[PDB]
Amino acid sequence: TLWTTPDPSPNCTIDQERDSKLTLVLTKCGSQILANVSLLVVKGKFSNINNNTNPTDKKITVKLLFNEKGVLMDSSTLKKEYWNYRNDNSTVSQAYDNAVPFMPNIKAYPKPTTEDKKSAAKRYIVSNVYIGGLPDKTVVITIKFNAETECAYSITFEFTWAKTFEDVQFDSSSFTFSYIAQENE
Amino acid sequence: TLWTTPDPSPNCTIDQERDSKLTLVLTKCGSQILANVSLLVVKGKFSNINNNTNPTDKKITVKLLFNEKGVLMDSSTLKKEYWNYRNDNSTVSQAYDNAVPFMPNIKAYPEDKKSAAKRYIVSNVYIGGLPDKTVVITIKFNAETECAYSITFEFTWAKTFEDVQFDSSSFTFSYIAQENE
Amino acid sequence: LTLWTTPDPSPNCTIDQERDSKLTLVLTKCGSQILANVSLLVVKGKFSNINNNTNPTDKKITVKLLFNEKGVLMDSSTLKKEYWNYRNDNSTNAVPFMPNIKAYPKPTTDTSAKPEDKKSAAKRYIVSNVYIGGLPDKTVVITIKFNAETECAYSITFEFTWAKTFEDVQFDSSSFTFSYIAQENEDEDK
Repeated sequence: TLWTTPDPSPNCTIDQERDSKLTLVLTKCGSQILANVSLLVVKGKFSNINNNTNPTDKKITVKLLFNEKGVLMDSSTLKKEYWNYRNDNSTVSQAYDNAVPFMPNIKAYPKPTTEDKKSAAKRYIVSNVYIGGLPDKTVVITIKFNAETECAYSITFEFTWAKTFEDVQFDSSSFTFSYIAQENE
Repeated sequence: TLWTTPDPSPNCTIDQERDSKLTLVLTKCGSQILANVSLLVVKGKFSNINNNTNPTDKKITVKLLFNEKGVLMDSSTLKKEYWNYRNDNSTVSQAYDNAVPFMPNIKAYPEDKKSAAKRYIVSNVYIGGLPDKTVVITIKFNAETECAYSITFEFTWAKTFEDVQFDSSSFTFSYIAQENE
Repeated sequence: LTLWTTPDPSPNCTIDQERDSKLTLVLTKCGSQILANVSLLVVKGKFSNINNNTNPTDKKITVKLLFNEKGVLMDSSTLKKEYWNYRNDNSTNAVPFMPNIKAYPKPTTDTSAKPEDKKSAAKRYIVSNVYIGGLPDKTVVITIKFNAETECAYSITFEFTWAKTFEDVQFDSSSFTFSYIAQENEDEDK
């Protein structure tokens, strides 16, 4: 298991710096990865969403980008702080993370470098997640795997709302999901 | 593995006593908890939902409250009896036993101000696995007083159902654990 | 404790035409629960450019996976047998990856009329929404019924359904995760 230790330490920079708290838990079920994501926006643009005085403010992306060794790159709007393995020994204080088996699968979700035949959607997840747990504030979570340039691997969260919000913090309800990938030989 | 035996023997007090049967499965892949929930109401208020006569009949909550030992309370709207390790051990009691690594994380669950929706899961289930009969399942982790931990199933619908047995499709979810033992 | 399609598989499904379509399903077995993940791409065929302006009734596609006593896949299935197993080659127990029969029993008209239903009608269903090339514009209902088919020991039955009248669309649905409950019962019953 490799996570954003389930405490707050702002660690993620959408509009302003340390902006926000994304709690993302990855847990390695052999072949498949089981993943949980809340996102809480402390300060910044999306601490007050208003689409009367900022209509366009209808979408936030937040990006994790990884190595050959699947370590988190700066070009990620997530900070390498408080992003490690937890084993019951204070491993998360260390940060020697070289965690390639937790990585979206190349064979499943390759880089999108385009007979005429290949899968647009295989590497998308798209559902709905709810602000404050309030069913009126319908938000479209979209998850993309290994879709970004400059990286071996790349998980992309991207929330999107059509209904115009009127002085709304971006707190999102948690979201469970799975992808695959590991070491190949 | 820690479950309400996948077969039906009623265990739930909505409206009437033993009203209905809840199917819930807690499997623990390490520090994360993968869970299944279906719900069939067999006698009473929800057994023939008619909102063309009894409108307010539009919501159903079912709570499980927990101890330091991770044990179910009398204050929980599901019955104690068959709640344990799956088949083999299922009779032998879970009491003296802790069940704390199945308990939702207590640290997990515009200022230093906290999250409102961190301890929510909010989506759609379907009565009959019919698209038309849209329900909205709302879970809420560790949000009940007078208890060490809490898991809280809320099922709402906007559509006025004419003669209908609440009979929820299976829904799948995770939540962060806490696995000292 | 993992059983799949290849993450990047060769056309492994007949829907419309022979070798029609390409189903990436991954079942991983977390103890007493099967974590699952399913994409569908349709390469050639009818559902490679669905055009609901010309064929209104083309608004469903069904993929069934009928199993054995021993959890082996069946000619009857719409998923071809060649590619399957976990990432080694012989073949198969394959049962411990099988939807539990007490939860999702085979549907028999031998059912008590005292209001104690052994299961619900829908307990075995899992109904939600996937999107065709992640474009939210294109809503797709996914529908998994468990053990719902006859002439088999155990079943899995992805049905895909769309309301909206597409034009020239190639059925390529977003990945969907779900769980079902596991059969794996220790033959020895104390």
